[PDB]
Amino acid sequence: AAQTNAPWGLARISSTSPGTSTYYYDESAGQGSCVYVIDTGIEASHPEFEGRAQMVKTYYYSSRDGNGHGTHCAGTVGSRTYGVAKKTQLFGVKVLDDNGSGQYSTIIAGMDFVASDKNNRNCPKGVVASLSLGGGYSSSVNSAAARLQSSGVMVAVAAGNNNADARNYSPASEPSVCTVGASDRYDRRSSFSNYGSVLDIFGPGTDILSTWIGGSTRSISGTSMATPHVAGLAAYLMTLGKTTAASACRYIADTANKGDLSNIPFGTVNLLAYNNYQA
Ligand SMILES: [Ca+2]
Repeated sequence: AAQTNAPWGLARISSTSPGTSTYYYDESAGQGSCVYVIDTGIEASHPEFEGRAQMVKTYYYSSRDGNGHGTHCAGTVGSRTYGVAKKTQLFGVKVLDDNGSGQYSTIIAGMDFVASDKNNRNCPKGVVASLSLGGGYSSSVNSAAARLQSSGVMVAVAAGNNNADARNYSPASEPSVCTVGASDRYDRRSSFSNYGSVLDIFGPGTDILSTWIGGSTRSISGTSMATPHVAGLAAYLMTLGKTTAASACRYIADTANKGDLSNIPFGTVNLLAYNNYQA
């Protein structure tokens, strides 16, 4: 399948090269997989989700995304225009209030929630979780990411936005999950991407068009926007049969565009997520 005049990041993760605007992907498109967006919530009523999205948890007084962040990230995963994995089932978990703030202990509670709940859902092709959030190093926050991953969920986490080595941030520094940095449409590291040997992979994160609340769209920027490209990609690769929840971060790295970003500091991977469909 081909989707012309696509947001640049969907074209990128289907290209070897920058500078084009079609998104090339196999039509199975994540059918039979499940992606949990653990964030401010998802405006499931957005027609771009077409009935595939459900809130299933909150730790606040409403499950609605009253911020926009969770809806943007979820759209990149799996909205019909703006998503990677256009036939995946989306499940929301609201661990952030309507300003973007979550206490750690609640974020932990969300995370163990997914390791349990996946067992209430129909996900024959595999389960992913997408965490576009974080704060300073915590062993506990990190332990809750290793548990979620260990429970057979592909876990994808934002490296962080301080232009700093990510080993000081959580859940990014955790080893066993898939820590995602960001890039721009000219294959530069985005100016705000944390870096450091704990990163596994980079994704489009600067000027990412996606869904927003009210039924609407916007372009925003962050390792948060990069993260759901890799989550959606992993859902897409499960569904096909290329990899598994426990093998997908390795698998994406093995198949990435290798050398191609500017400004990988020394010691940071220079790997860019790629679906290997067109070549
Ligand atoms: Ca890893």
